[PDB]
Amino acid sequence: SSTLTSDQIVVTVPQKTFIGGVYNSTTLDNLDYTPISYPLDPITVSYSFPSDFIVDTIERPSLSSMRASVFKAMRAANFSGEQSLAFDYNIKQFSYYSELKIAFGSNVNIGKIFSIDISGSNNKIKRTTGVFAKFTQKNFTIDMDLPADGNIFKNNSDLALTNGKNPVYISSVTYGRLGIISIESNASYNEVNFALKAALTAKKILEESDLSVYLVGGRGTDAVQVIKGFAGFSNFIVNGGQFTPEAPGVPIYFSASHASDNSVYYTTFTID
Amino acid sequence: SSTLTSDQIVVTVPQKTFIGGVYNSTTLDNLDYTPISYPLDPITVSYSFPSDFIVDTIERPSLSSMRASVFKAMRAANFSGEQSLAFDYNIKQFSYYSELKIAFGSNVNIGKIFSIDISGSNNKIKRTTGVFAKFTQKNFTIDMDLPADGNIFKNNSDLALTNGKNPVYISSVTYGRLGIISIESNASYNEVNFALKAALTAKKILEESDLSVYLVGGRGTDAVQVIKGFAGFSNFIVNGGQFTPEAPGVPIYFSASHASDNSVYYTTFTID
Amino acid sequence: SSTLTSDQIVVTVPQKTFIGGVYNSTTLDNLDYTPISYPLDPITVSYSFPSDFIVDTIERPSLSSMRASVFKAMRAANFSGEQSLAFDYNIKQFSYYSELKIAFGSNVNIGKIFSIDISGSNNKIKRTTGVFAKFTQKNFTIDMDLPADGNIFKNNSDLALTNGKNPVYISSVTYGRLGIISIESNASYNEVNFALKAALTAKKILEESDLSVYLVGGRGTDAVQVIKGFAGFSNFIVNGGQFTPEAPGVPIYFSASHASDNSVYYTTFTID
Amino acid sequence: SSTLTSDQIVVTVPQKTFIGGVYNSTTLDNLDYTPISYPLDPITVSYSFPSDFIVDTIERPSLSSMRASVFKAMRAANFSGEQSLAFDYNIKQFSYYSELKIAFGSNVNIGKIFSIDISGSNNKIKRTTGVFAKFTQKNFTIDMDLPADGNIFKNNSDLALTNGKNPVYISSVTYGRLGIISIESNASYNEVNFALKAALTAKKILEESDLSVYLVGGRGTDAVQVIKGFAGFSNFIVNGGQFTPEAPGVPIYFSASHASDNSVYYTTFTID
Ligand SMILES: [Ca+2]
Ligand SMILES: [Ca+2]
Ligand SMILES: [Ca+2]
Ligand SMILES: [Ca+2]
Repeated sequence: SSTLTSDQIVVTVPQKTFIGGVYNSTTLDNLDYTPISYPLDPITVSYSFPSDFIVDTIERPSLSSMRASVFKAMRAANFSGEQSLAFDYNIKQFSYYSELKIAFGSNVNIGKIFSIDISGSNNKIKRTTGVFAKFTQKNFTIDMDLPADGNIFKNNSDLALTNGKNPVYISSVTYGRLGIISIESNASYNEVNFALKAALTAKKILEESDLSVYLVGGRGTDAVQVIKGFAGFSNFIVNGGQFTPEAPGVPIYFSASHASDNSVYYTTFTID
Repeated sequence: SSTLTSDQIVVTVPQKTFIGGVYNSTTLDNLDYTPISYPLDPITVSYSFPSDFIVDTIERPSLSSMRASVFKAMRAANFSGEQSLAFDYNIKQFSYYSELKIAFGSNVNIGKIFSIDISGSNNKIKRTTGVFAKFTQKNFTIDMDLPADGNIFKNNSDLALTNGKNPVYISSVTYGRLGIISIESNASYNEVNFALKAALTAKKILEESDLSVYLVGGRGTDAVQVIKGFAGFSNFIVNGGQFTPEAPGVPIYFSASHASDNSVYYTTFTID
Repeated sequence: SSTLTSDQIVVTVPQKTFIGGVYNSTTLDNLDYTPISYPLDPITVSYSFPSDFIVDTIERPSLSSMRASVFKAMRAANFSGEQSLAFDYNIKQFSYYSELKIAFGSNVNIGKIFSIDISGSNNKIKRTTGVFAKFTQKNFTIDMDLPADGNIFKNNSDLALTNGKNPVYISSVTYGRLGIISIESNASYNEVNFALKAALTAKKILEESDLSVYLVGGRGTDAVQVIKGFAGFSNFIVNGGQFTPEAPGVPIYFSASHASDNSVYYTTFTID
Repeated sequence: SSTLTSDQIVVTVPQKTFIGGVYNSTTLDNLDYTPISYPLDPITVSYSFPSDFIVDTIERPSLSSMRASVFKAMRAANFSGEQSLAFDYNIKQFSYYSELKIAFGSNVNIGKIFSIDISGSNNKIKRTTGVFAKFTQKNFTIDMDLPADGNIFKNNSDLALTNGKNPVYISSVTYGRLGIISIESNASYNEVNFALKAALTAKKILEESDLSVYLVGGRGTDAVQVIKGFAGFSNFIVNGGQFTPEAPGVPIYFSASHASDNSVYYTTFTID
């Protein structure tokens, strides 16, 4: 029905979403992740949060190296997690599940995010109205410097070999928490949104409506209290605003570059 | 009736679901697990949780090696289990048992998960309405780095031999807790869901309905209290949110890769 | 009337259900246990519970070796029994005794589990309605690594000799507690289930109904209190949730592998 | 519908918005970022905030170098964050989403800033009236001195090579916090603005209206309290006015120069 382009791609495979990973763009749009196996020059990475250890060098770009560097940087002295990078929060209405990927911002498997069936005629909401409140807090980012020679490859000649398989290397990874409290009801949206806002900022619709809660990151003790009612979600948001070495966060978003002109990559996702 | 594809396959055989295990894809879809017996290069693994011991090397990928590495990593100093990875929770409606595998996310033996008969005309629920509340908390993951040479095999020539038997190696394993409180009743869903939500967030339908509770992982002391009523399940969820070395968790989900292009593997399960 | 296939076979002969035991599949389906007498390569075993002693090596697979290894592993330091592996609990209805083996999950001798006669026309319940509440707590498992050379035999040539007698070696053994409180009554199921649930979560039907209690494992002091009423069974479940070296548990379930392709074995049991 | 030119471009890619970065102007207007890979002379940078370490020299202009220099300058002695650089705050009305980029000041992806769809006929607001209160606090800036020889390149001859690809180097980067509390309602603007101003400076419209909150920078503890109501946003503004080394701020605005005559660059963005 529509197509959307975004530069901040959502983290669908954490095993393969690491700094310096090179992947084909068509595969990323398809939601696959096909790596381009070629040696890379040593890369330089920097951290948004202030600490005595910000600049790091990685000889071999790998997820283990990225995780170890993040751990040591956040364990370094003079580290402050009091300031975050961004905090988005919105209560919107959805009538299809395929359009719920707009909230995430890129191509996602909603059928696995929420234990539902979407294929076929089930893309429409079972109930009458579908509302959802979503929040996304970005604490810090790891960003990688552009290549000194203009090519990320170590031989500087694999670009000619990689024709047809468009190289695209991950340049940035965003760490933070995410949460959605999707609600399906048979009442009117004017009252469903009123009840949702009252519950979040403080009766029968919220008790007769279908709930679908999905949380990424954050304190587990606060996250598990969501089942206790609508105060649990607001406590999961209010608490844990400041990130600590104990609770760094889970990679939620990542940015990509074209590996040829080193420009930014815009993923494309279609919504029906 | 329908087919679904998912990248996070559910752990059906814990004995064979270990990091680096190579298995045929057709067998995994069939729910069998046929290993590809061939030497593998030493692998590098990383842990989602922050600790002084994150990066590990495994010469021979095996379940005992994975378990020992997980134990030593979680016993290492500067370990924090306060932050989890994900927390999904939903109360949905099911009218068949074969479609209950949507909640798990992959092909499962519901006939062995719940002590029922599904084969034949028994796939439909015995009672009128079937509801179920399910929760899944993912605490941490072990993820393995992509091969440096692009091939996971140690001879780099077994790929030619393994034609027809599509190699697929386990790249990630998810640790966490899972729980379902499936309920069958003769009343209306509008009241059954209301009663379930009231019991979880706080009378005759819940006492005259058929119960089916299935829990994976978590504290045993909290899990055994589920039989005491509906407060036991909510206490099993609320308590044990933060994972500790005493209670690491049971592997619930795992991701797979194609071992030829090192892309992600999407398992396929049909629902009738 | 129906046939069922399951991968988690129930422990019918504890003397012969040990890790590494090789038995014919036809015999296991028949409920016999015919060993395949052939030397085996040394095997590696791992334990689900966290302890300083997880990985063990067994030169000669035997029940005494398995028991000694389990004892020493659970007596090792840094052992935590606070987390279990699974906890299933369901209150179902049965109208035949042959179909009561669905609750166990494999072929069992119900005629010896409950001191009744099933052969002939006695397979039906004597009373009008038959209900049963069953619980199964799995604390930990011992699992054995796949053979390095792909063959479990020590000569690597006994596979050719073992044709017709399909080799099947036990790969995993599950330790835990089990319990069933089978009830036969002349009233309606809608009231029998109500009374059972009220008694378990807290009058004449439960006192005029026929009782059949079967418990495997758990604390003996709590198990013997079942005869005192319906609070004894709920106390046997609530207490002893956390397993200790004093009360490890009895092998209740075991998994098997085909010893040729090392795939998982699915036992088949028919229900009439 | 209209075109606007501004000299303070908004930070859309923090990974590529660093001091000394050279990018094509057409790409910046397109919202792409294509770097001009050429060696640069060592640059001199200065900091708006008063500290013992103000003047810095950067041999290789990179994001990691800029971040490290900012960290060390703000950690230097005799640093005062009591005085900021600017504080803009306005409550305006918007009837389209494409015109909401006027508040930011340059070309932005409103479709990713707010989880909405804009492409096609959805550019209009779903509700009747659209109001928004926005605040932007600029604490300090890093500014780079003009080249001594009049050319930023290190060979002083790459200007002839870079014809057609108009070089444009980032000269200044603004650090600060930003926030918008966009509101959609069905009432009249005369009452919606009244309610918004009363809530910010202190009932049914604000509870039945659709909320869209977007915050960049600032204290996370204060930012997460926005969900609690309208006092959270006013507390996020009132608190954290003075910037500290613990909470420096996120780059929100940057200025650019033409790299040929060293004049200021005016980006152009169209609004429909
Ligand atoms: Ca290079
Ligand atoms: Ca290899
Ligand atoms: Ca052998
Ligand atoms: Ca120059």
